[PDB]
Amino acid sequence: ERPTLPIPDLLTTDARNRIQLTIGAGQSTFGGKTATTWGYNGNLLGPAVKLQRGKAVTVDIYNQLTEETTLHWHGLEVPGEVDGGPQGIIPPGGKRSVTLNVDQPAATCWFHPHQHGKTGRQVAMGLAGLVVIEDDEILKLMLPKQWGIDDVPVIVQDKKFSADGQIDYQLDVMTAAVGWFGDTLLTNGAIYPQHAAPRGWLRLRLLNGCNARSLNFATSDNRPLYVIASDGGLLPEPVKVSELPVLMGERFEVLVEVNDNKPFDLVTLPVSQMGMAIAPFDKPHPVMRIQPIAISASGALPDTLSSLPALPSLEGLTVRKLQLSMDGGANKINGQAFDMNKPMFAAAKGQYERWVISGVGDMMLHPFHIHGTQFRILSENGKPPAAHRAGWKDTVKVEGNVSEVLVKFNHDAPKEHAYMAHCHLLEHEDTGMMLGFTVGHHHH
Ligand SMILES: [Cu+2]
Ligand SMILES: [Cu+2]
Repeated sequence: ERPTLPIPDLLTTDARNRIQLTIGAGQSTFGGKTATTWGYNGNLLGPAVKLQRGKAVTVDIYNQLTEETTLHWHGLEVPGEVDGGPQGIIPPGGKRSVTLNVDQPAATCWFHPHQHGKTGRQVAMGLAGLVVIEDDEILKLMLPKQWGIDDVPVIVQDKKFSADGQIDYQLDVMTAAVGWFGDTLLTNGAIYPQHAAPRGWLRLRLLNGCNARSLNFATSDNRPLYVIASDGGLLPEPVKVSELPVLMGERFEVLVEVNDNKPFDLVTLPVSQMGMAIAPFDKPHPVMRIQPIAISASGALPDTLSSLPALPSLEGLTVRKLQLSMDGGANKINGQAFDMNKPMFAAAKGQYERWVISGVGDMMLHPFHIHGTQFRILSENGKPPAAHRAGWKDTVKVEGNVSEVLVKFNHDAPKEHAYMAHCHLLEHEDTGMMLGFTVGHHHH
């Protein structure tokens, strides 16, 4: 029998308003073969940290790895000080406590290491967790909300394992250029698991947690997916799609119908991306089996989900140009491999800016991620974004063309705890396709 889909623990504050995350190495089993793996509160992956908008919490982070790491909250609008980029080193055995004061809409964000030059490796070893942000608005909506029953996180990741069963990761020249990818697909750490889903609506919180592999979700019998949310939260209304491309580090929440008899698979369809159509990803590849069950179901598909603000006039907005490049081993932005002691520029706090990110000059896929914000895509690789990508995003496709995003940073980031903007193809990031920027002013 297929293993059941592991469900990350939905982790809330304790009585002292704290959350403990312990980073550790342990063992996992894949295809009957044990492997050393890393996890948060466990041997692999991590919990779903549940936060409420407007309610500050403290997170105590205990690094019990023998090596240093950082803990970055991907998609969270937080000050640079708690952003957990490459300057937020947690030494081995170290502890760091951060205050998260969430001030953004309900969304599924995530967290992962951001160690300079080792982000790819540390994610590959198993470290990743989720952040479930709720607010008053979403809780009014009657969406499926039984965690691990009809509201299910789906963290999809490939890994490359050596013949000894261990995770095989080396940042060699090939891996640096094309990315780290493998022939084994995991769904919350499990190979082709099954999920028992109540008849009615099933909500999947999809995260592409791969280092380098882009995905394209569909169902085996071509029943539609109704996209209800993107990286930064709810769409205004559901967007019905037959397939759903998801770039590295992107989240989408979809609703899918479950009718009593027919089990079906969520699958990923072959993508046009260097390395990624190699077997077994040359064909539609199962991600997980949905098995209908006859237990109580908590939700439906609302006709309207939220509001999206109108895009503002662009006149007078600061424009920033970011040129991605790959000059062999050296991956760069504006002709510079990432320099931790030199932020490329100082962004304004609380002001819309237009950032123009170009991948002209190479044909590789660069999902470009900007810390400290949820932005609106104005142009995605030469076209206005698709309906389901037109809301709140922290990632924009850059692939041989030019993208334009409308960003606003609500929180300070000084030069000592700067925000990152980078390609989220982790091997590019680690080999220099990243820049630091500050937001606001600062005086100590
Ligand atoms: Cu991030
Ligand atoms: Cu890239």
